[PDB]
Amino acid sequence: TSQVRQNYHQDSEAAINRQINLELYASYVYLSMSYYFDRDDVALKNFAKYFLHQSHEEAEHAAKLMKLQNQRGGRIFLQDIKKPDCDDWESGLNAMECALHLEKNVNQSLLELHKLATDKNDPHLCDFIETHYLNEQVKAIKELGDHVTNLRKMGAPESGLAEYLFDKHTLG
Amino acid sequence: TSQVRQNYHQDSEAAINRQINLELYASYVYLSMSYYFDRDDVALKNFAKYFLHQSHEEAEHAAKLMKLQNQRGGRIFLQDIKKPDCDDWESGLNAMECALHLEKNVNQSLLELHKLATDKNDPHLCDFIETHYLNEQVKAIKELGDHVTNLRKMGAPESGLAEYLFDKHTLG
Amino acid sequence: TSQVRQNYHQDSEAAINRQINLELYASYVYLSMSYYFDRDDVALKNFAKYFLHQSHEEAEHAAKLMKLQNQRGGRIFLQDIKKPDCDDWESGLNAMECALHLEKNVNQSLLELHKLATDKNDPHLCDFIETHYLNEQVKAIKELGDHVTNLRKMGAPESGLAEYLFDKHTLG
Amino acid sequence: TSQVRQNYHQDSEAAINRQINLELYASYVYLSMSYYFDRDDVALKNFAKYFLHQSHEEAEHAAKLMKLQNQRGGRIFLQDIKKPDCDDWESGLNAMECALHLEKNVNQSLLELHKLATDKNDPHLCDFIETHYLNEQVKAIKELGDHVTNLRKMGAPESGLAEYLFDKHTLG
Ligand code: NA
Ligand code: NA
Ligand code: NA
Ligand code: NA
Repeated sequence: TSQVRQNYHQDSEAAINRQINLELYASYVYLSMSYYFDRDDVALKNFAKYFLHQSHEEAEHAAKLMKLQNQRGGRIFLQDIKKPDCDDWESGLNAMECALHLEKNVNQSLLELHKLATDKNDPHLCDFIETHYLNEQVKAIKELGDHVTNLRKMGAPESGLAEYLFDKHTLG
Repeated sequence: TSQVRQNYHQDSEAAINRQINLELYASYVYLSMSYYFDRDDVALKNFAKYFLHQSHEEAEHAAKLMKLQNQRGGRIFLQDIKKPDCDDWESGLNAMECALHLEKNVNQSLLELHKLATDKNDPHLCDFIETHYLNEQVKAIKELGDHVTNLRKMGAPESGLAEYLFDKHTLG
Repeated sequence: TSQVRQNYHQDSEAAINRQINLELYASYVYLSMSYYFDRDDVALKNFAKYFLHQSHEEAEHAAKLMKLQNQRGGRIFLQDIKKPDCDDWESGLNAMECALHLEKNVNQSLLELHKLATDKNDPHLCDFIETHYLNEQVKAIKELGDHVTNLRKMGAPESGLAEYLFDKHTLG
Repeated sequence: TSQVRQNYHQDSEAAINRQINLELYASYVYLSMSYYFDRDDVALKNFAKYFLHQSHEEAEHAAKLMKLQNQRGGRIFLQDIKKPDCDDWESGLNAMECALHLEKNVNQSLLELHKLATDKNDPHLCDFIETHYLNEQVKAIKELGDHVTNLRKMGAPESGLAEYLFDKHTLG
C-alpha cells in the first residue's frame, strides 16, 4: 500500500519486526548485566561500563532496523520487550559467556533473515544486513570469545583477583 | 543485607523498581511515536526527532533510577517493557496529547513515590526525586501543553498545513 | 576479447548499456523539470534547484556505469537519449509524483540487473549494484514519497500557498 | 537574640553543634588512617592519599556546618575532638571497613538531624542537609562498600599482593 514499497515481501517485513524485538531484548539483557556489575557487592565498574556500552549499541541497531522498515514502506509493529533470563549474573565470566550466547543467537537470527531476503530476491535487504549487521556480529562474537578465554585462563570465576585484574587491564 | 543499605525501606525499593519499568515503558512509547512520524505517509521529520529525543531522555531517567537502586543497596528487578497502546498515532496533535497524558501519568507515579518516601522518612530518596524528576516533569508537561495549544489553535489535525508549519517552526 | 575481461557475461554488458541509457534519460527528465520551475509563470526557485541537483546526480550515476563497463572490459554503446514525456510538468506536486514514478522505474531496472548478475554468477557486478545504486534508490524513493505526502497534506496542487511554503521550508 | 535568627530552634542549634563535633572527629579518624598507611612497615601510599583526601573533605564539611550555624544566628560551641578508636588500623581492608562504619554512623546522625529539622518545621535546615550532606554520604558509603567488596574478593587482608594491587589500580 505504501507509495515507496517496492520488492519488499510481507515475510521480510515480519522478519524485520521480529529482529527489531530481538535487538531490543538484547539491549535490555545488556542493561541488566551492566547494572548487576554496578552493585556494591559486585563492584566491577568497567564490566558495568562495557555492558552499558553494549546495551546502547544494541539499541542503536534496533533503531536502524526501524529506520529500514520505514524506508522500505513496511510498517513497524512493536512487541513487549521481555525481561532478561536472570537478575543475578553471578560473575564477570558468566556474564561474558551469556553475552556470547546471546550474540550468537542474534547472529543466527540475522543469518535466517539474510536467507529469507535471498529467497525473496531482495538484494537491498541482503546488502543492508551484510553491511550493517553481519560483520558487527562476527566482531562482537570474536571479542566476547577472547574475553571468555582470557577470564578462564586467568582463573575466573573462582579467583576474584582474576576478574579484578581483567576489569582493570582489558575492560579499563 | 547490603553493606551499604541504610534507611532504605523495602516498600521504597519496590516502588523504585516499578518506576524504572514505567520510565522504560514511556521511552518505548516515545520511540513508537518517533518512528510513526518517520513513515513515508506521515513524513514529519522534526516530530520524529522531537519524540526520539524524548525517548532517549526517558531511557536516561530509567538508568538514573537503576543507579539509585544500586547506590542505596536495593536490588534491581526488571520486568517486561509492555508495548505501547498504539502503533498508529494518527496525527502530530494526537501524539502530543498522548505524550501529555503519558507525562502526567509518570508525574503522578513520581508524586506517589515521593509520598511513600516521605512516609518512610527517607529524605535522601525524597531529595533525589525532587532534584532529578519533579521539575523535569513539570517542565515537560508545560512544554507539551504549549505544543497542544498551538497545534489546536493553528487548526490541527484537520489542517495538514498547520502540522507542517508547526513541524518547521516550533520543532525545527 | 578485452585483456581485462573476466567473468563478465555479454548479457550483463548489454544490460549495463541499457542502464546507462536509462540513467541518462532520467537525468534529462530531471533537467526538464528543473527548468520548468525556472519559468516566470511557475517561479519556484528551490524546486528548480532540487531537480537540477537530481539531474546532475543522475548524470554522475550514468558516468559511473560507463566507468564500470570499461573496468570490466565491456564496450560502451551509447543510444539516443529520448526526450522526456512532458514539457509542462503542471505543478510541484505533479513533478514530485512523476519523479517518484521515474525513480521506482530506475530501481526496478536496477533490481532486474542485479537478478541478471546473480544468475550469471557475477559477484563483482552484484556488489557494485548493491553498493552504489540500490540504497541510493531506496533513499531517493523514500525522500520523494515524503515530499509527495507533505505536498498533498498541505493542500497542493490547488493551494499555491502550499507549494510556495514547501519550496521555502522543505526545499530551501 | 541574634538579629538574623528566624525559625531556628534551639534544639536544631544544639544538634548542629553535635554534628560539627562528629564531622571533626571523622576527619581526625581519617587523618589517623592516612598516616597509618604512611608507615614504613605498611607503605601503601595511595591508601594514605585516599584517607588524607577523605580527612580534608570531612574538615570542609565541618566548616560548612559552622558557616550555617552563623548564617542562621546560632552560636558555635566547640568541644574536644576525641582521639580515634585505634592507632593501628591493621590492614587496608580493615581501614576501609572502619571507614564504612564511620560514614554510616555520620549518615545516621545526619538523618536524625533531618528528622529534627522536619519536626521543627525548618525547611531551610532540611534543604541544607539534603543538598550538601545526604547524597554525599550515600555516595561515600557506596564507594567504600565497593572498595570493601573488591578487597575481600581479591583475597585481602591475608594476600598482601591484593592490597598492593588495589593500592595501585583502584586508589592510584
Ligand atoms: Na545488534
Ligand atoms: Na522520565
Ligand atoms: Na541514478
Ligand atoms: Na562529612
